[PDB]
Amino acid sequence: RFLKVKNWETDVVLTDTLHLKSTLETGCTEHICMGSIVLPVRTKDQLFPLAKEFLDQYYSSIKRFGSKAHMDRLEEVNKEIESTSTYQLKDTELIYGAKHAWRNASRCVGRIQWSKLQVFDARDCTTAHGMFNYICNHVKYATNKGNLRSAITIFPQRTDGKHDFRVWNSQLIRYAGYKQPDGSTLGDPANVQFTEICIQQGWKAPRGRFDVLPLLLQANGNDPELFQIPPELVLEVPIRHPKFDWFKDLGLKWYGLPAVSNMLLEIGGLEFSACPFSGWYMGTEIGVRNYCDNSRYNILEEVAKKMDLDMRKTSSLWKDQALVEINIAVLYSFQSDKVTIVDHHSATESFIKHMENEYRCRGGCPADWVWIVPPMSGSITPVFHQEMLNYRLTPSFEYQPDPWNTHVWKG
Amino acid sequence: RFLKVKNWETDVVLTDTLHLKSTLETGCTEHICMGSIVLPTKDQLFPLAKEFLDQYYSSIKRFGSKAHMDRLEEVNKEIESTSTYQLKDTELIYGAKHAWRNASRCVGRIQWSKLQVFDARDCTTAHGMFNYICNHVKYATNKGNLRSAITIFPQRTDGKHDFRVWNSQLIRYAGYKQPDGSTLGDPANVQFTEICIQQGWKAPRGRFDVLPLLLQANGNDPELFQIPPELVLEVPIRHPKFDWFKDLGLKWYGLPAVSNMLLEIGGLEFSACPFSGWYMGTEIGVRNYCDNSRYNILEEVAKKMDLDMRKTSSLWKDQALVEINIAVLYSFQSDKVTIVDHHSATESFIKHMENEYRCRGGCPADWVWIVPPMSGSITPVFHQEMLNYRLTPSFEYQPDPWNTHVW
Ligand code: HEM
Ligand code: HEM
Ligand SMILES: N=C(NCCC[C@H](N)C(=O)N[C@@H](CCN)C(N)=O)N[N+](=O)[O-]
Ligand SMILES: N=C(NCCC[C@H](N)C(=O)N[C@@H](CCN)C(N)=O)N[N+](=O)[O-]
Ligand SMILES: C[C@H](O)[C@H](O)[C@H]1CNc2nc(N)[nH]c(=O)c2N1
Ligand SMILES: C[C@H](O)[C@H](O)[C@H]1CNc2nc(N)[nH]c(=O)c2N1
Ligand SMILES: OC[C@@H](O)[C@@H](O)[C@H](O)[C@H](O)CO
Ligand SMILES: OC[C@@H](O)[C@@H](O)[C@H](O)[C@H](O)CO
Ligand SMILES: [Zn+2]
Repeated sequence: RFLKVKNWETDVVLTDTLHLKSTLETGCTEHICMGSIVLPVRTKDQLFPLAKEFLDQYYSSIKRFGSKAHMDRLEEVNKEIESTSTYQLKDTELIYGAKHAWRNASRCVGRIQWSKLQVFDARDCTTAHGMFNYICNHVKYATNKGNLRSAITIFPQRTDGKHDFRVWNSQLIRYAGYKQPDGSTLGDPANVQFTEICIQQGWKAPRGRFDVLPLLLQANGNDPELFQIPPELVLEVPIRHPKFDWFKDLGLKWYGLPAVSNMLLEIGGLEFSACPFSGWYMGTEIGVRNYCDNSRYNILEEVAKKMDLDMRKTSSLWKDQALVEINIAVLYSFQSDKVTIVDHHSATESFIKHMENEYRCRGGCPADWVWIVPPMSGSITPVFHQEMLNYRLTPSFEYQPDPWNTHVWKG
Repeated sequence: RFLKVKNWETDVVLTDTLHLKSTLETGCTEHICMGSIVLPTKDQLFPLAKEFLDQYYSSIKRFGSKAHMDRLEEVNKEIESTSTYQLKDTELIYGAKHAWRNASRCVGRIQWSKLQVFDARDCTTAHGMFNYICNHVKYATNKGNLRSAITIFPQRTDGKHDFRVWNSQLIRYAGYKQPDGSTLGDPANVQFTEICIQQGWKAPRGRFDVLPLLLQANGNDPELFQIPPELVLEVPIRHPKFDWFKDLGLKWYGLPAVSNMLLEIGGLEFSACPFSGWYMGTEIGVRNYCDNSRYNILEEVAKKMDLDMRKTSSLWKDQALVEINIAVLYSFQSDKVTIVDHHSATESFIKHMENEYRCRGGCPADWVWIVPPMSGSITPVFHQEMLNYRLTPSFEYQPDPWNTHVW
């Protein structure tokens, strides 16, 4: 089959054939679309075909499909599965697998960078202290004093499901959130529950508005352990505005390294439950969502007051005006401190070029419009005008339940 | 079976059962989502009519009544005999209001029950169509205090006698390709404009020429008519702080009136059913004025504001965008012409959604279209999960007539 997508601004039409390789379900049906829904131990039986599909993809990528090396590897893996019920990936396969999970992430607008991922193999890790050391090294490497480099650290794969490795933090670096008895929230509201867990586990909370959370690490299914990331490895940027000198006095700042640490990486049927990865920020993530969501730092009112905007009626678009200035401040601050960041115009323009290239060399590029289009100025970015097809390819990054809802405590 | 939608800002979860009544397809499958794609017999008729009538009689608390059963048999007899049937005025009004109620891409549905329905099923000629349209425009415009309305022309018979309004909206500006290779006017209307000239219209070749109506009756060739100039309310655009804005010489019409969709009620198809409400600010300021394929005025405005257009990161496009939109809202409000900003419109849709889940068990909604084209996440709909599905009565897309008409 062939499916076409059209760009309504340029009339350019692209043809997709890659969707035929899609196996996983989307959540939609011929009668209902769930395109805006955020969240719509295997057996030997189901494992070898997953392994085979992957190795076939890998060997084709290196132009050795059907070779003796390819056939020997399939045989080697088949024998390993029947013998041990699982199998180990070669270093080359792990790297190829991690890169493709990113290439296949339909919600990621930064995929033009997919082939440049630095992969850290942490499959020899056995304890939480070992995980801490690997993570510190990841943060230092990725941060690179402001010249950010994309990277992923991969811990041991799932075995029987009772020995999982997990990073309990949602991101390696985040700010604590504290619920006050008067019902107000200090810090980042998004992390109140995790913050409470850390405190219960023994963390001594400084109780400020921007406290870097400690790492809570679980190795081999054991109870998680607390570790503080060396302060000198956590790069932060004070936010100020190029024309408004009062902006700095809002006391805002943000960390430079965005590092998702709670997703699961699937490669050839194998499940990597601890696979923290990082790239660099697109400005709106901080300026629009982290600072302006009503449920996050919610700074729109304070900023609009300072700009002395007419806040008597929404039709003056005071919220829209303040939003633009806040985002100008974020980009200006990061750039001033020489910390990598990309604005939404540059990022979306690059994604469109990446998408077109993928359709041509790969036959498609699964993309989730709802997530790709920036949270501000949507229609003045090219992606708003681009029809997209969303489907799931493996290797892939998947959501998994927070560990505190499933962990069997040992005491 | 029972689906749930969550609002990530408030945590409120709603349960949807209404989708179970969905009949038409979405274009998606379990393997691929096409959520961002813009355009994804007597034996057939009676089933559709029954489905509709059952919902109508249920709405009037007379389901399973004798009147319900009588009407059901009356229509059945009529279909078998005439291969079609005629809706009672009450059914037509209910159907039209529900087609709006079911429009998943419309953010202004909290207004659905207040639609004024003009029954033009007795219309027979193109001149008759012109008169009905002039009356709709005058009524809906109401000197600036707009009122929602729909005018319904004769239903499809055999497909060779279809009534059609060739225009995409009752009121739009012409588009002309110039020697410069550039485009004068609205680029979106270049093809239709040429069809009008090809038909006789004397184009004024200006930037904002109100197009004439091309009306088709009983399947005959379409005819041109000029909407009385005095019935077309326009608003000159100026900014409340930038005196130079008025120098851009921009203006827009006050009445948005989609005229090319097909209204389906109880299996019957009404190919000419122009309807109108009022504008959401972003429609004009973001899309019409800033789309690169439309008036594309961002650069001009940025220049007048003296913004640094060297680097995209200065967010000059974003700053100019907000100003253009502040000007549109200010101009309409200053002239007492109805208009709603995206914050107010989206807040009302969320309230409408809650009402609908509580009293109907759901509300089909297309997130891709409901979320405004600017400041997405500072509006509540961005944080609202939605389920998109098709219910009838409905408003459907249909091929432009010039690509199907046999002259
Ligand atoms: C190099 C710079 C990168 C940029 C500019 C970028 C940008 C983005 C942005 C803007 C989002 C949306 C975030 C949100 O709204 O929560 C995102 C999502 C995502 N990115 Fe990227 N990304 C980059 C690197 C990476 C890397 C290194 C990986 C993996 C190896 C990756 C995997 C993903 C995934 C899986 C999602 C969706 C997560 C979810 O569903 O919550 N990205 N990216
Ligand atoms: C009363 C005020 C109304 C408001 C504020 C409103 C607003 C909107 C907006 C902003 C859109 C998107 C337009 C676009 O991006 O092209 C829209 C779409 C739509 N509206 Fe409403 N609307 C109103 C009344 C109506 C009425 C009276 C009807 C029908 C009787 C209606 C039927 C629809 C339909 C079918 C669509 C989607 C059209 C498409 O798919 O292209 N609307 N509306
Ligand atoms: N730019 C990035 N942004 C990551 C954004 C993560 C986002 N702040 C977040 O909280 N994501 C949720 C997922 C929400 N669906 C999580 N990680 O638990 N990633 N990067 O590698 O460069
Ligand atoms: N506010 C309204 N806006 C509708 C605007 C229609 C839009 N400008 C338009 O051109 N739609 C195309 C379809 C868009 N894919 C058409 N009807 O030919 N509607 N109203 O009744 O109040
Ligand atoms: C309900 C809706 O799906 C939700 O708010 C989505 C919309 N688009 C998004 N897009 C990005 N990049 N990130 C998000 O968290 C979201 N949230
Ligand atoms: C390609 C994409 O579907 C297209 O640009 C859509 C997105 N959302 C939209 N939303 C509204 N209200 N109106 C539109 O014309 C569009 N265009
Ligand atoms: O406070 C805990 C939250 O950070 C956590 O529940 C996240 O919402 C979850 O990881 C999904 O992002
Ligand atoms: O110039 C003709 C166009 O306006 C017309 O073909 C529209 O694109 C069509 O009605 C869909 O909006
Ligand atoms: Zn879908």
